[PDB]
Amino acid sequence: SSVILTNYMDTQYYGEIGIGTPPQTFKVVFDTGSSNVWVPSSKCSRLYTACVYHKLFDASDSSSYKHNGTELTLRYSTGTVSGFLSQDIITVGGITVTQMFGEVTEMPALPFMLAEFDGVVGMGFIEQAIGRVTPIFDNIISQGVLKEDVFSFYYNRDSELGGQIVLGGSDPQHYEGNFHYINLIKTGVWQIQMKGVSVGSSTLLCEDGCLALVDTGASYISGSTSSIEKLMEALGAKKRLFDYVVKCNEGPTLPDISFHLGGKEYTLTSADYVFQESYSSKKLCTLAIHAMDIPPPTGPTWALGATFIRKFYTEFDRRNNRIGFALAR
Repeated sequence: SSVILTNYMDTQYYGEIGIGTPPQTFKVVFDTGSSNVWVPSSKCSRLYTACVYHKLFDASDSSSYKHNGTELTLRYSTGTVSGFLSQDIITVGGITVTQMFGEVTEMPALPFMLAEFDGVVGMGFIEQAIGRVTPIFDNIISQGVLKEDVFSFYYNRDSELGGQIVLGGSDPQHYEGNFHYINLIKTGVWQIQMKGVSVGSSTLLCEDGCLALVDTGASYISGSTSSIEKLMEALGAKKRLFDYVVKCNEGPTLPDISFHLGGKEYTLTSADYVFQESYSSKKLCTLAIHAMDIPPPTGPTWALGATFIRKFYTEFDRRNNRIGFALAR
């Protein structure tokens, strides 16, 4: 089964899922960095403008709904949501599964007023599921329909499909060459060992080794504040409140950035990490690489998001606990 994704500004990739009977439609980001499912709730006070601007799940309109009500809070790197647990049928790419999810009643305007999507579908492991709720992919596997215990991600460029998720396999139509796998450092987290990060002609980063969270929910490639300081200083980039910019005219002159994973060099060109909105030296162009300190036990860690995925088709193998990369097509 495949899920078609919409690409919004190269920063938000989302697909649609159906919840309840009759189905209530929601736009959601599929995030390998988290393990819970949540959508805005009809029970969210309208004083939360984000809720006024998003699809709200209404339990009183679903004959398949099953009450639970256990309170829960989901804390992401850029924001927090809170609400309670509910159970209902969810349709994903044609597949129907009974799932426990969060009905969010507290959704901060910043950052949610800026979210094109309504909610999130955690594709992570149960180990990191808040409230220990069984993850949707685990619930799908338990059905015994998928030919393989794996899911794949394809994120296209902004274009004028925005992307695609394949449940139970991969789509040869979106990658070339063959996959190269890196075993997970530990089950329960889609994090792999990274052997080094080179900027141009000087592998001055992640010397001695470091961690890499393969995060489909992260818009950018991220690293600790220290690491990014060195990387950016090397690029001649100036820091701002929530990102780094470079004068547009020099964007194309920026050096390649390579990530050493599993004995393979995954290389990105400046065209791959710079939002080349123009070539004026009188304008600032943002870079799709940010500083992000991810707390323990997962972090400190680098995070490989959309910026990386766009270039490399990614397969998440639950059966062999590893991740495979291939040149996106």
